[PDB]
Amino acid sequence: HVWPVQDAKARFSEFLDACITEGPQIVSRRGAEEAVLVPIGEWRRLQAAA
Amino acid sequence: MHVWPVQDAKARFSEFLDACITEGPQIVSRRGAEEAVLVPIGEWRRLQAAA
Repeated sequence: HVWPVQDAKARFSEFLDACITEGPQIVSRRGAEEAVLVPIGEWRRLQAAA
Repeated sequence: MHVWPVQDAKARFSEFLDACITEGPQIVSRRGAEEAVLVPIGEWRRLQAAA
């Protein structure tokens, strides 16, 4: 579930489907986490739960 | 919370990621419907801890 930047770009459609079918997918740059793609409903729900 | 169609987030991935970090969560759409959001990782971790 951690994708190097170049992999998240080259396989972006797979990265987005994995987000929706498996859960949040992290993007890393040179092995350091940078961002995470979160399904939109889950994002909204987390904001309400926080 | 700018919205990027899937093909545009892919083609301009570096810009999409940069906007996430410099401006905040960026939405990705398919078929003109919001599907997911790219969130700075630190913001996500703090959200997780608070929920």
